[PDB]
Amino acid sequence: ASKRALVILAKGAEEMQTVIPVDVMRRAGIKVTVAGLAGKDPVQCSRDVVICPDASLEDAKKEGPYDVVVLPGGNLGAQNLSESAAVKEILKEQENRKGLIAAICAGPTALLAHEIGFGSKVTTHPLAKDKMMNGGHYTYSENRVEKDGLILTSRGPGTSFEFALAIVEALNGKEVAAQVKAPLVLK
Amino acid sequence: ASKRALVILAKGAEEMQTVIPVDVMRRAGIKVTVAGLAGKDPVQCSRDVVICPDASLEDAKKEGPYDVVVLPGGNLGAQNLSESAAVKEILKEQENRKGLIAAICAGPTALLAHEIGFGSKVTTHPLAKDKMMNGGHYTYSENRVEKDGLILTSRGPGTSFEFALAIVEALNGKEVAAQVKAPLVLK
Repeated sequence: ASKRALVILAKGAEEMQTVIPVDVMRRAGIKVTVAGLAGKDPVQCSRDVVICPDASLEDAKKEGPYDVVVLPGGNLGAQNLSESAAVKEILKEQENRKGLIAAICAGPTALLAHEIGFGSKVTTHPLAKDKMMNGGHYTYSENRVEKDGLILTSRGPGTSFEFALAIVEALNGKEVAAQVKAPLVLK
Repeated sequence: ASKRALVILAKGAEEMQTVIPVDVMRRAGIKVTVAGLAGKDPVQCSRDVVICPDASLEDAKKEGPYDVVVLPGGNLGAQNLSESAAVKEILKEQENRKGLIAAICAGPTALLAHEIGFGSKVTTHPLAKDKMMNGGHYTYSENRVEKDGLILTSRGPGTSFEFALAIVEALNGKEVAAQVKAPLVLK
């Protein structure tokens, strides 16, 4: 049995924070679905890379549940995630079933918007801290990857490999994470 | 005047090595064209991320020359680059005009195939060393990024940020590279 990941891809997502986790998770033998928030259509990311999702979010949800739901960053992508009732329902359901949620950079601010994981330690991009911390519902961390049980967060493009490998470790264990890491040529 | 980059995107390319350089170069204010080897159509990368190119290679070439030509890795992507007469012509012309060529992971093996940059120090992914070194036409390096004048090479997914920032430094200078680097949250 392989583990399954849902990566929710919205217009304005940080493309590095979409592709690095998708690719590293696939290297780990996780079955990853790249789901488009807005539909099946191609998604224009924050730096204009255009990615074709595997499925619409509507369709991907019918094929769940997933062992992890992953929220990339990029401020505009994160805002689109935050404004989506469909994302609210997916995240609520994932929390309710005690499944992992992982978010990077501005992505964790969608957790705030949807009232997910309050009382957790979290990190974000430094520039997203004040937004995430509005109301004091989370405790902030400067660790490059933070994991407080089922809420896994990270900071930026440059922490994306660490973020992805932390997801791999959570789902498939330390040994698999180490095996996937070596061929990447990380320092 | 802004600097211009051509990123040549073939089926089986390493998607992290496509997106990280495109995104970081765009952050640096470089005008980047993602050109599809095979045409305008979407490209299925090595770990099944599907990227829509900006233009066909045929069309992108008419809009050159470029300050850098970038070759992502992924073994199958690199082989498709290596087998393309169009890539041969672009790389020959770039070399002839004394323009920068940058290649990562298995990407430098396309330089071998097209007889580009012989006599240079180069690096590759460790697993691509023997292929690159067939005939002893280059001198090998284990540096994470190697730059021998106009031939800039790098090793793997985990060296892609360093690779991209080395391209930025070469085109736009150290100050711009440092400014682009800080918001990435690199260690």
